[PDB]
Amino acid sequence: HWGYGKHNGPEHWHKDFPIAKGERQSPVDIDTHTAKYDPSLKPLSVSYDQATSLRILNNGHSFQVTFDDSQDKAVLKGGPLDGTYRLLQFHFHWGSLDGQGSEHTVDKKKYAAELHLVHWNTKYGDVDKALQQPDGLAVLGIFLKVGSAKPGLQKVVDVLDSIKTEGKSADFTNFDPRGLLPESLDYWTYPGSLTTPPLAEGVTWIVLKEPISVSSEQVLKFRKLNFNGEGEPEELMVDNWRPAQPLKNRQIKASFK
Ligand SMILES: NS(=O)(=O)CCNC(=O)/C(Cc1ccc(O)c(Br)c1)=N/O
Ligand SMILES: [Zn+2]
Repeated sequence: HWGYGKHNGPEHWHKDFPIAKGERQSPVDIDTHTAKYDPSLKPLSVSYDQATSLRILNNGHSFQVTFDDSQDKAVLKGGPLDGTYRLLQFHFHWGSLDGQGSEHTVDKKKYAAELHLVHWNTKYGDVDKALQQPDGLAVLGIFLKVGSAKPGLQKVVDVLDSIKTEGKSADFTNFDPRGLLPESLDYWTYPGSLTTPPLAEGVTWIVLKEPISVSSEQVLKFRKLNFNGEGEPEELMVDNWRPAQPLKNRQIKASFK
């Protein structure tokens, strides 16, 4: 029922999910001049060498690549995090034009798209239990700007034809998420929420300062996806982003000076 259109989009979500007006909602605008460098943040550890991708899926809101999270293969540790968080899936949010598409903004700047690598805290045993905790999830957010092509994204782009419409999936094994990361792991962090229903307030956000560059041709292939299922009126999957939400009492911390 929920979506991104005029009658079902983010301004409607609070009716089914009243937490949409909560105290720790995401995304937010990252005011880079208000964020506090925190010299005590431990270093961030992104350990993706043993990642096992499984499937790529159009879920009617984004497309996602799913991973085997039955053991500690691809994990995020350190930084603001206590313990070990396992990679479950990544997906993207993007625009109809290159000047919008990201969920987080940086000094009000929107990027063309935003990559989310979703992880769950292993002390809670499964993602469903993790979803119910205030420290259950950690999402690594990476901005995309249009310029040079990202070679490590091309295998993803090339399979999107096969998952055009909601409900379609394909095998997507041996994909290496390391190829999606920028050079620097400098980041901002704050406590927030899922940016889609059910908008659960259980996410530690880690948003990288350095965007990755992707080509116009790569983002154009995202915009050929459809929100609708096969047979229904064609509605391009574009502008699948929630806008910035109130910061409320929160502090954004920077890992860098
Ligand atoms: N933009 S985001 O904050 O990274 C969250 C993206 N949301 C999704 O993938 C969802 C909702 C969801 C349902 C069950 C879950 O266990 C998790 Br986890 C997320 N799709 O239906
Ligand atoms: Zn997301």
